[PDB]
Amino acid sequence: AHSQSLDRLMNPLIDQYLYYLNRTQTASGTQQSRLLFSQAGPTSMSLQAKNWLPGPCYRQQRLSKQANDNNNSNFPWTGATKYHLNGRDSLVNPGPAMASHKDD
Amino acid sequence: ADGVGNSSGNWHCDSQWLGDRVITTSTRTWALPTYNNHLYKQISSQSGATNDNHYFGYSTPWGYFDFNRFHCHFSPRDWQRLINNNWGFRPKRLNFKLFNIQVKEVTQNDGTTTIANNLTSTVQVFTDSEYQLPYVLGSAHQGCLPPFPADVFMVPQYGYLTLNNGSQAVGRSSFYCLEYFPSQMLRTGNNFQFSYTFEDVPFHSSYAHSQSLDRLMNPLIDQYLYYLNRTQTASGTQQSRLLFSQAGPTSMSLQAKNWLPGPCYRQQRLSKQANDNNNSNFPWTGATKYHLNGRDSLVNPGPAMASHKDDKEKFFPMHGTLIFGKEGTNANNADLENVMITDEEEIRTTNPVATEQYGTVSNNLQNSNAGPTTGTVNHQGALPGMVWQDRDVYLQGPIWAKIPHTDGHFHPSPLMGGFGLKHPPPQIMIKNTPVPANPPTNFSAAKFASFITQYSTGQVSVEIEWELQKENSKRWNPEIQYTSNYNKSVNVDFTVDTNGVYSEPRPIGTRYLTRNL
Amino acid sequence: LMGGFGLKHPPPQIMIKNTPVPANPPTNFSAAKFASFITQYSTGQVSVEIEWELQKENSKRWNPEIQYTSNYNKSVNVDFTVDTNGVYSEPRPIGTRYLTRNL
Ligand SMILES: Nc1ncnc2c1ncn2[C@H]1C[C@H](O)[C@@H](COP(=O)(O)O)O1
Ligand SMILES: Nc1ncnc2c1ncn2[C@H]1C[C@H](O)[C@@H](COP(=O)(O)O)O1
Repeated sequence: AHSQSLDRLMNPLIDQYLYYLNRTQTASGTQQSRLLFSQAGPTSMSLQAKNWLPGPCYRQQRLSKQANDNNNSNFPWTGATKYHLNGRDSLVNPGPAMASHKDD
Repeated sequence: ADGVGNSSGNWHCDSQWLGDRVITTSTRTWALPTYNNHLYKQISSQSGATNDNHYFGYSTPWGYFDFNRFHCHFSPRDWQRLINNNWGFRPKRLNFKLFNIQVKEVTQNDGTTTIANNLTSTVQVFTDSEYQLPYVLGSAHQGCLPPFPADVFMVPQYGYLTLNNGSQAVGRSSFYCLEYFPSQMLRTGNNFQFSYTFEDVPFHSSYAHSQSLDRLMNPLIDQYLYYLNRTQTASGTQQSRLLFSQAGPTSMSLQAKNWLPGPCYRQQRLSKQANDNNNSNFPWTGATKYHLNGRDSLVNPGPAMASHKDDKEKFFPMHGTLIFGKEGTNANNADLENVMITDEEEIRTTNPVATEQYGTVSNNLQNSNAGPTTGTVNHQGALPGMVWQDRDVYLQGPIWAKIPHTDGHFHPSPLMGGFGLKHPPPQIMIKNTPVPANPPTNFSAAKFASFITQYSTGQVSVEIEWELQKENSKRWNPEIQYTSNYNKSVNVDFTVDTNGVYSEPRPIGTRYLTRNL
Repeated sequence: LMGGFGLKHPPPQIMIKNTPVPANPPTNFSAAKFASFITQYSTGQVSVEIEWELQKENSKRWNPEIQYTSNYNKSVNVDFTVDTNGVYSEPRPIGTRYLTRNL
């Protein structure tokens, strides 16, 4: 298993030399359209430039193990994710590799 | 094996052109402080940060050397030679040296500082050959060798991130003690060296295409393949009928074609002219972003896509290009005039426009009763028969990145630019060996917090051998070249000013020479 | 036109400078360039050895030629010599043309 997230490969100490667009609007005074740029750094990591993208996704429905949390209706077939091949629907099972759940 | 009074190396900055290859050398002076009092410290995002910005990691006393920017290795003139005369270039092998090390001890008495040579003090250097440490190089951080040889730079501190949950740390979080790697210890008179050889990697494209992807046809000749010209009768009472025709010079858009444009993931469009853009704040809200483990992250700059369509120079995609600051620019809220926004325009011929949809698809099944409706595709993954160009490399910009070790990678070319490498040039780590201050005269098992304040300086050389791909073109008319403006000016471009400050006025891409598809 | 030997490949230029030595860097990384240097200078020794080729006088001239001579008369200072305060001085410019040849 990996010891790093894909978006965290950065050096947390050092600030980038590449600018990003911080503000599309003036900060103070009468609100006005203006373009403002900044170097992304330790404080905001989500904004930095990155070399890589996550793997491809084909989305799944989410179920809850705790009883009574899931919706009340029968949808294994109807609400599922499925591929349509030669006029026949078929479930995508288990499907492309995708993490089962997010943090916590 | 030299001693105090013998220089351990010489200054080599030159570049030499063999015409098959170019060998570019850069020698610079550096200064390494003592980071965070010789201590490994964990670092984590402050609580109250947004979910997306949390991190957990470790900051180390070690520094490191990064030459990963191009202008480290190329002068603006050497860059001009390359991009003008060549269709492609790739790195072959590099050679690295540290020499003329000096370790200075610093005392402070009242308001006066005193710096003196510590002749017996040591500096530690190891290269990570086996890629066992986190690799922070390809993230386009500051701290690379300066553009201009006469500058002295400060060695950046090494720290790394690992898994987190919120701001806390899951049990898989790795801690790496760099003091656990065999490292060479140097005094004044000792020098460090290693060699490296790049793995086979595709040449970068130094060319722009002379043809659009959809124009590869012979304009004179008519096809033998029919297409559907009319779904309805031309004259008289309108009636459903199917009519076919051979596509030809008059209508090119209708012809059969063998290839499709590269994959698109769409960008928002911004206008450089003030007051043309919407009035609201949407860098974060209206952006294009990927959602990974419950955290949103911008797609920046993103898949290579043309910046703008024909005759629309003013607009640029939001978060879709590399942006460089002009000299003296603030790191916070710089005006549009201060930044330098790069342009991908050369890739129009294949890649889609970053701000435009990929195309259109039909979302229903027609019949006599239900008219055909069609959906708009704003994102498209790879389809058989796609062709695309990679993003261009600039004079200042990433040379390489490390392809993450994973089960699968698709077209592993860094999205900022450059050469994707599975075994990138190793990380060179450096720190000042701790020197204690006077211990107590009675044994205490507590750890020393008392150290002699000191730093070290020295010289660093990087010699990379670049392989070139010559222009074979038969093009009759003159190609575009990168030229300096002839008109007079107060300052000369790519030159120091009156105050001694080196500045780069514009980003320079590598794509000038033209090839056919 | 000032004088001497026109050369297409004249003796090369010898350049010298003191390698910069930084002063104590900050303890937190900053990408700004160092303005803080240790003030220092260097001294040393320099030798220049040139080998000059000569062309001898072949003349048949009977009578004595002009030569460059020092004045015999007494003086407070001697020409081309330090003074009481240690200052070297050259009293007059000396051209090279004394010996005579025919056209
Ligand atoms: N930047 C980069 N690094 C590594 N591998 C890459 C890169 N870009 C593409 N590829 C892969 C996918 C290409 O079809 C193939 C060309 O390898 P060739 O050498 O041309 O035979 O290599
Ligand atoms: N100062 C100086 N440098 C170089 N060339 C000169 C100079 N003066 C004259 N010339 C040229 C023109 C002369 O006719 C010729 C004599 O070269 P000779 O060697 O005598 O055959 O060389």
